[PDB]
Amino acid sequence: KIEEGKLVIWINGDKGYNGLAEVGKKFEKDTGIKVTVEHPDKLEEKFPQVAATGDGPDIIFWAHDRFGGYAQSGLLAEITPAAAFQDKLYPFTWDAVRYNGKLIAYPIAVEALSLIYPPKTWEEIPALDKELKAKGKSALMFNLQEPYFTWPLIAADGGYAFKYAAGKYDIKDVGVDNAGAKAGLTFLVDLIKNKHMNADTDYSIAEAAFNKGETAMTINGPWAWSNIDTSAVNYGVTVLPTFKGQPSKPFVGVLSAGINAASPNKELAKEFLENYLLTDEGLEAVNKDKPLGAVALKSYEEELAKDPRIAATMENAQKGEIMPNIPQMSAFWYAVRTAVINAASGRQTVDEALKDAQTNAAAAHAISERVEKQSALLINGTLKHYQLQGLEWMVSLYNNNLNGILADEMGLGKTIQTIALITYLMEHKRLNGPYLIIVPLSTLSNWTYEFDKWAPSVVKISYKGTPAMRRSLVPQLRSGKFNVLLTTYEYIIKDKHILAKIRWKYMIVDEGHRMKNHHCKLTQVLNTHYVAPRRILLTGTPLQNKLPELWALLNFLLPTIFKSCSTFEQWFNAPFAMTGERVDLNEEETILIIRRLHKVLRPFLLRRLKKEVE
Ligand SMILES: O=C(Nc1ccnc(Cl)c1)Nc1ccnc(C#Cc2cccc(C(=O)O)c2)c1
Repeated sequence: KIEEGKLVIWINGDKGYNGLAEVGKKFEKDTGIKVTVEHPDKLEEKFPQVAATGDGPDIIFWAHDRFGGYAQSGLLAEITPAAAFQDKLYPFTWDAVRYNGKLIAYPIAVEALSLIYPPKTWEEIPALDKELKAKGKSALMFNLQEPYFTWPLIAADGGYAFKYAAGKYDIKDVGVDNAGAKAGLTFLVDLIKNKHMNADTDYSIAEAAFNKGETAMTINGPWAWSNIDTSAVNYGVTVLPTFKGQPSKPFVGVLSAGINAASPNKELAKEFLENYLLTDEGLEAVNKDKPLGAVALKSYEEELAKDPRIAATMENAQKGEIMPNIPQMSAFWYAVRTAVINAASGRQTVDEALKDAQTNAAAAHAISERVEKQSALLINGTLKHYQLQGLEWMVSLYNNNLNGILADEMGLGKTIQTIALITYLMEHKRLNGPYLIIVPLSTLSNWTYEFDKWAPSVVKISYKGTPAMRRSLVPQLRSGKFNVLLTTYEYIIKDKHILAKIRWKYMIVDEGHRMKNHHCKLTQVLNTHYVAPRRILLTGTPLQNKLPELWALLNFLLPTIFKSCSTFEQWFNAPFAMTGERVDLNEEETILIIRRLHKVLRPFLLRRLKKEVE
């Protein structure tokens, strides 16, 4: 479990773990509290597993970005340092450990990419290579294949990953396509076509070139310094050049110390971190085992700044931007990796490659999660290839906080595909919470039966019967002992005073073949009185070319957005109602509205036909 009156700390093997242990020994010496320092293999991967249990370490040491995921799950505690302690650390480092307006960790170290040799501007480098190539060398050689290294000039003029709003990042405000991003990336390909730089240059080539004295400059980080020290090159470290009178913005990696929320030793971790480790002597002890580069502590940074290399990694960091703590970043990197490659290799123009990457980073199904096999709780049958493909798309809906439509033709096992989602959300996620399933009366008994065949594990209630029979089910609900609740549309409408009181995790409505008039009265109640974030619709029809049906589908998928607006006429006339004119849509206007809604809903519907399956 998680032992009281003691401290267990996890830090990576590539860090000053033995140095940190001495700070722990000094803590035990003065207080009596034992401090255990461990470096487990893939600790960033083991931490979310053990912390969800209520086990693992009291303190975790990792970069602030991975801490964003843990903070969302609620695995890390809201740290409570006084104003006076916060004033000791650089204010920007606290922003790296802020999640939903809460300090979730104590910043330790700081890392950013640096210019290693100087050219004050990027613009002055084409000239410099002319000289160096006459002498038999090259002015610059860095890893181009990876977007982490190429990004600082792209971000310089105006480029950005996600726009940082008041407190949070916007995963829809992506700046891979603006004037700035294009200006920077055009300059990069300019240098490639002028033969100053080669597009085939990777990490191994860029490194071996600077070490063998073949190139005058390179862009890397502190991790390289060790391998260049052993190369006897008279290298220096400075700030990255200014593009268009604006500085280059590299990504800032802040080593942080996070407190586990399952730990009974929270005040002990505050005392050890604030008073033993986040001190000049405390950081110095770690820095002696394995250097920390720049540090968040003003006092110890001013002293380390005597070394120009450390004052450099700190100049770059203050001028750059901190790495976003959100999982959407994986889609942004996979976008800009291929964007930069294609542009430079000539396979796409700058304006083309960036257009795609901007579309791909802002895509709804940003977070990817492979589904190889089905859930263990799903037995007495094996899910077909398209049915597994359907489970992967439905988990992607849950992962990216999207509502969706499974419009597969009747008899494609939508029922089994739904059942398979619930089982995977229990096996691989801790989502056992109440599931609402609204089915047609005709197939109610087939749903209760299919659950019995495929997932006997899943304890379900069947909200059906005479008034007295339903009143009998009331206590089992209040317990929350159940996993699923199956019912017809009439009991959602009639027995709202009992069913609306539950905090439904996921909610599923199966309309069968076609939707009916009573499906809208059902959603009118569902929207007003019921609480369910995630929603899924099971239909047999494809996306209709009728505005009333699309209006309905919209109110089912986005219940919040259509509060004040009752009709599609009021909704789509809104940009034209400034004069108080009341005119309905016409044939043409309506065709274009249908067209746009089909484009808008495209990533929320999954349909397969029988002729393309088998
Ligand atoms: O729309 C659907 N299926 C579907 C299937 C294939 N293509 C299309 Cl376009 C649609 N199903 C469907 C299932 C359940 N509840 C609704 C609804 C509604 C609603 C809520 C509030 C106000 C109004 C209103 O009418 O003011 C309507 C729609």
